[PDB]
Amino acid sequence: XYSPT
Amino acid sequence: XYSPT
Amino acid sequence: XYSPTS
Repeated sequence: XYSPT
Repeated sequence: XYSPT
Repeated sequence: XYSPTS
């Protein structure tokens, strides 16, 4: 994996 | 990822 | 790859 931006 | 069976 | 430059 969980890695948004 | 690695989830067999 | 993953190079999120800013």
